[PDB]
Amino acid sequence: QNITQSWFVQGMIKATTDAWLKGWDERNGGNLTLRLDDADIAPYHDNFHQQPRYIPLSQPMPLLANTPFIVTGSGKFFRNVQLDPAANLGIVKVDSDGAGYHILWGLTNEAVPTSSLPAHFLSHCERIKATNGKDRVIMHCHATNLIALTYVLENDTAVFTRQLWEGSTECLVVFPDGVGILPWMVPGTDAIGQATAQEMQKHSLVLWPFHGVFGSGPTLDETFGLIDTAEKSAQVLVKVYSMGGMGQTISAAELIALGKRFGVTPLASALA
Amino acid sequence: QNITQSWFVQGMIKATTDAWLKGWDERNGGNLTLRLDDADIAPYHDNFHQQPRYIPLSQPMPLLANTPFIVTGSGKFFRNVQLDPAANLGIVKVDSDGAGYHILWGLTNEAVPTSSLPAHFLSHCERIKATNGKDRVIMHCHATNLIALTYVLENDTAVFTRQLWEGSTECLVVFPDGVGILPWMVPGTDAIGQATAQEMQKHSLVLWPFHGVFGSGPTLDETFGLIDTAEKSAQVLVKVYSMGGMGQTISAAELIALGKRFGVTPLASALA
Amino acid sequence: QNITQSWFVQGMIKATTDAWLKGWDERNGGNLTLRLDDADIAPYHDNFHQQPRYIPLSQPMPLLANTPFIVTGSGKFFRNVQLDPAANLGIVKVDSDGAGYHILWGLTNEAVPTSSLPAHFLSHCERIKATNGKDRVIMHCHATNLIALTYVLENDTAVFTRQLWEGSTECLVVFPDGVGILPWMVPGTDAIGQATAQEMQKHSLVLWPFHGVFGSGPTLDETFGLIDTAEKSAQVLVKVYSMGGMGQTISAAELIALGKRFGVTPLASALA
Amino acid sequence: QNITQSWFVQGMIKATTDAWLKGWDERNGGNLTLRLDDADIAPYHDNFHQQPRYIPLSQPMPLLANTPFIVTGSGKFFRNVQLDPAANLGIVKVDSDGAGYHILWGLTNEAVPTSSLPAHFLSHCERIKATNGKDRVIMHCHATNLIALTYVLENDTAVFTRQLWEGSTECLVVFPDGVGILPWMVPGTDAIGQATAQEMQKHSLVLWPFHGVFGSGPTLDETFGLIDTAEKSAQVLVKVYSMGGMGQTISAAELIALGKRFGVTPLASALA
Ligand SMILES: [Zn+2]
Ligand SMILES: [Zn+2]
Ligand SMILES: [Zn+2]
Ligand SMILES: [Zn+2]
Ligand SMILES: [Zn+2]
Ligand SMILES: [Zn+2]
Ligand SMILES: [Zn+2]
Ligand SMILES: [Zn+2]
Repeated sequence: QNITQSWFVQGMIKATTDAWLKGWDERNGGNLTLRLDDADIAPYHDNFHQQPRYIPLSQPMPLLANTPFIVTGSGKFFRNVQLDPAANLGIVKVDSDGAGYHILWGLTNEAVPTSSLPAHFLSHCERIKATNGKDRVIMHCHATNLIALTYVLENDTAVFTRQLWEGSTECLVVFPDGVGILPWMVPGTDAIGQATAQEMQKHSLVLWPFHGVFGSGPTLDETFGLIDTAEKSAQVLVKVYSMGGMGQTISAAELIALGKRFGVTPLASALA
Repeated sequence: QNITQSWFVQGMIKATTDAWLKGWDERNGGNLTLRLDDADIAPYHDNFHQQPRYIPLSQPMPLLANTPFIVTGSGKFFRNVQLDPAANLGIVKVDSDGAGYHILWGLTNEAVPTSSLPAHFLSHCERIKATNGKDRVIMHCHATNLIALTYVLENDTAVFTRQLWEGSTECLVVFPDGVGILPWMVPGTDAIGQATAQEMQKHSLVLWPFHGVFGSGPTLDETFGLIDTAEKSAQVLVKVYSMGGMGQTISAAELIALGKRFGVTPLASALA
Repeated sequence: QNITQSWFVQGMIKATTDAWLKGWDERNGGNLTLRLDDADIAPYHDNFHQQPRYIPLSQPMPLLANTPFIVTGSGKFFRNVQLDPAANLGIVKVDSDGAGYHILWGLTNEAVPTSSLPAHFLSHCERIKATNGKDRVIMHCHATNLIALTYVLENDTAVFTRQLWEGSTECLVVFPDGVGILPWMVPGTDAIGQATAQEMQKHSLVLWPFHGVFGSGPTLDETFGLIDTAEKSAQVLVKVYSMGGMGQTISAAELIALGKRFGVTPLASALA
Repeated sequence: QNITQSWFVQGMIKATTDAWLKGWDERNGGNLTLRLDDADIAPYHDNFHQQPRYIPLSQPMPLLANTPFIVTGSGKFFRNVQLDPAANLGIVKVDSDGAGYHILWGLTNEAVPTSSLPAHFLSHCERIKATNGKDRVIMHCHATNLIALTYVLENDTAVFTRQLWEGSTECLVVFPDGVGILPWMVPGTDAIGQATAQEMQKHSLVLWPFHGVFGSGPTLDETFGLIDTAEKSAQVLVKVYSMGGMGQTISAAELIALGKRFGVTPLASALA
């Protein structure tokens, strides 16, 4: 089969298309990268008909040496990935010393990876370390209700985590480490990539106020489902707040009992 | 034809897919079980290529002895059922004494039924008794507006039923027995399964505050439609409450007249 | 071709499916009937493989003598029409004296037309008279925002029409005769069918508080678009009201100028 | 291949269908025109089986002499474009002196272009001048949240632009020239077409209070994405306002830093 029918190209199409249908990825909003093994891509080598283009990295990462990824392109729309995966996605392989990468497949007509790729790489590095190599996905999208909440809730990790845990029972179990929140920062900068990667050490979800969310996970579905869980809770919260707020909710005691039953250690600071 | 094209596998795909598109089943949220007859499955026996795996039940149910079911898997996403029904669904058959069940088809790669299966079984038992064997479906989903309402309405069966009946004219006719509401409880426990099954004696719909809904019915479509009716009313209610509340509504007298016309006996406690 | 591929069966599938996707037709909510000519159906006669079943009408309508219709079935779900049009739709032909009708095609497994068919017929009669035979469609659905508005706006034709005209500029041009509003009434009764048909003399749209909408038009698309226009305005209004109400809006003067430009005569009572 | 499979007919189908699914184009609401080159259409000439019909223009535009466009039809529904592109779209070519145009393909059964075509032409002219011929698309739709905001925000370009920039971080970067707002005007008039074209000199987005939006861009996707970006911000804003308003937001300083980083010159009047 053609690489377009591969599990990982189909996976990238599914995730980007689902996020598009959720209303989280207007225009080129959002970006998605997936760490692969050589063994995933090697069978499809005869599908690679052009010369690998080289792009240097300003900050090398030796931890990622020789590692292939499939990634969304700069200025590309999640809506279009299903229509032309080769135009909108690329497979890249970081070189031997992590000083740059080669584009191996896709990103046709001189397209390049998302301008956020260096920031994705830094977060991949921190998640590899934090999860002993199990995490493989970084997903950014403009999740609508989470965005709306950033204007009305204290932009504070403990406050925000507690509300999201209250907003759907599964949340504490899905993200016991809570949701990290940064100050508003200029997107595309080194600073925002650094700050995100730091919080990725402590959380699988990071919020960018007035902008969107960053998630990490071992697979596309687990990462998408993580974001979707947080966004569903946020959707419930927006309804409840719009109705004048909570008359009742999940208590700290109930949340602790929940953690205990499911063998997770919830972020203590959100349990007042 | 392959069992994937059977009415019941297609039915499970339709229900889980529709619920996914409704936004009720983020991640692995939700679960669905359907009681079958041997005669439904027997024609497809040559599609069963592996050895039935046995799983014991902590609480036996002799009422279900020898009974086959098709069920959603643990940790499986409703979104994916249409893509790979064999990975995400299983057909199980409870053994001769109801002390356990065999997995006959599906749940590939060592998957197991939803961890809520024992609780589904207990509710199936109570609905069989309550409806003289006509009910065959238990459906749990994270119906968004119903969830939101649990934070703002008294979590009380009579209050909640009356509002839902007011929220769409058909509601009293579709669920004259009203909607049972439990206290918040730790999901997955024996306690929540027991309490749900008790309320299933009196209602075809049970709410879990800050979590979701459980419904029972004779067919997938009737059960889905039951939940969808309640959820549509809840959606209307959320809009009305967000606009500052009801200026006018369906009265108790109008609700009683409605019951009389359609030959149903509405839950008296919701008719003040 | 099979009658399933006919313009009118495809049209019924499109309309019911679109309304389902809009969230207007949970369960069996909604019903749709389309007046045909003999010439539409005659080519497909060899597709009619069973004996026409006769159903008498309590109130005859001689105006409809010998007239064929395609109709949605009782207890049938709009969601399922696309999956099995023959199970969920029927073609009926009223007999020579309008005292009853024969089912000619569809409504398989002893299904019957919507229990609202007599009420549809009465409204068809009044619309034929009001439009000199141009109207051919009666559509009922549970349009969500229109429903929500019935709890918060005076249930009064002039008030409701003015708000809907304000809620989207096209509204006055699409429904210059405004939207008739009934008191809440027990659905399925002779009384509600009579009252609806009376208002159908003056308006192409009729609201049933706490229930839904009835629309009439010359084609499926014009009738659907009429309802969709009103429902879109209602959706805008719900947002605006939820934000605390109008700071500015379309004035009576602007509405009159609009009417004049498009050569329509707007309901004077809504123009204060 | 048939012209229906051409990039531009497929593009028109995608854009109108996506806008339909967004809920922005009830009934015949909305219209879309795309400026082509002769070279785009010339290969498909054997698909043009009828005689070009001539329609004069009241206001000639010599700037558009000999220029082909593909356009949506008058009274046509965006929903139907995918079902029958030839019925719902047309290819037109303005004549040698810009005094009228010929219909070359489509608009079957005596259909004509959107009655807004002259106004589209005037805006095309101004955008050609403003962008040195790079803009090729004018898109009008009834974007729901933007509409709702026009009732609650000062209908003032600087106020509205600032809120939309605050409502999603990308907005300042996507539309640094802000969003022009007209007074309410009677649609279809010369006056509204003139006023829109004037604002098109200064902005790529123009709002019509209580009605919808007009956008311009070099391609269908960039123009659609421009509107979708503004509409997504508006959706966030509606949620935030419905929750009681902003507790925090993007500051003028942060917005200026954003502009600087991305090399754009933001509308100074929105930066208090
Ligand atoms: Zn972003
Ligand atoms: Zn942190
Ligand atoms: Zn659950
Ligand atoms: Zn009870
Ligand atoms: Zn109804
Ligand atoms: Zn009237
Ligand atoms: Zn318009
Ligand atoms: Zn301006």
